Amino acid sequence: PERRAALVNAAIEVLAREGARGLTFRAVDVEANVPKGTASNYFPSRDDLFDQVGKRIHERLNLELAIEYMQGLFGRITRDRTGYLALQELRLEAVRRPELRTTLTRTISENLKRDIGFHLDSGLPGDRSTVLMLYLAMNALIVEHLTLPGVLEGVDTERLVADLVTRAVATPDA
Amino acid sequence: QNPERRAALVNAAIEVLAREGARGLTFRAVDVEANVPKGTASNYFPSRDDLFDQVGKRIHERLNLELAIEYMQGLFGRITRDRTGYLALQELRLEAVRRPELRTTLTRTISENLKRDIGFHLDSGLPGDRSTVLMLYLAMNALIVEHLTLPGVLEGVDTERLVADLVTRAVATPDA
Repeated sequence: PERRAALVNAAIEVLAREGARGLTFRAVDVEANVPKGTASNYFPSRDDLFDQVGKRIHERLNLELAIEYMQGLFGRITRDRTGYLALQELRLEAVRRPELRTTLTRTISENLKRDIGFHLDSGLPGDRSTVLMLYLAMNALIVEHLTLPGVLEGVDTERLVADLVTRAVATPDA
Repeated sequence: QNPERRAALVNAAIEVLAREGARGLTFRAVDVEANVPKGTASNYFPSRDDLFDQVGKRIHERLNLELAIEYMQGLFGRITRDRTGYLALQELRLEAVRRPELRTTLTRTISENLKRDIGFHLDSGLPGDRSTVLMLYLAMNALIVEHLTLPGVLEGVDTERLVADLVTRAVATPDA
């Protein structure tokens, strides 16, 4: 129950450090808080291991307030480095493993549906494109920083995030 | 026979990366995939470190408002054809965390290409600032990745309208 969650974390650490191919029951145990030979007893298959994290991953990851929030969320990035990176590894593996693709699709879809619903209900200006656009730009911003920080080195990321939110909430006719 | 056959090998590696991953990329796996499957890769690349770098420097070669919009939508169609280039790129990004030499090389390539697009936009007479191009760059990158990896996420999304909405909002320049 909780021992499983401890193992799911150990898997998330292994994905972020080593990769999808690196993720194995041997490596999960070594990384795990019970390194005896536990993993194979908690997960029927390596295929089901990826699935568990696939279902679990998002637990580890007035216009002024929306802005401040997004900027602060991009700040918490360096700590949650590991969660966003394992997520990236899961995305790539999802192309190769259909069961993971199904599971990761639902999780991300439902989470995105909730953010759209939250925003529409919040009274903030903006439509569905607002949330999709913010969802997409923020995702890529986080990935760029984590993988190639040098790319955004000359970038004022605080102003960028302010500009992005401020433009996204606008609803012109396209 | 030297620079050209090397380009074939880089392609073989871009295919291997997209299909298998960064750990899956080895000289052995390249030859098997290569246009010359004998045992050519090791003689063209001093190290596995140096192979990643070659693709790292090469990768982007494989990957009026009405027009800008139209182009973006079209470019998001050319996505499925060059599925393999964008996926190898993703594999390169993640590998870049683990290999600083690749990180330096991929950083330069992406930075310079991004600098050119900012320069092009500013020169083009399109409305918009640096944020315009940065936010289009970012939204477009993530849109492409989502489609290639979890197509089901965007299934109920009108991606043509979304791209039109993205370009139209991005070019606006309000005070934030």
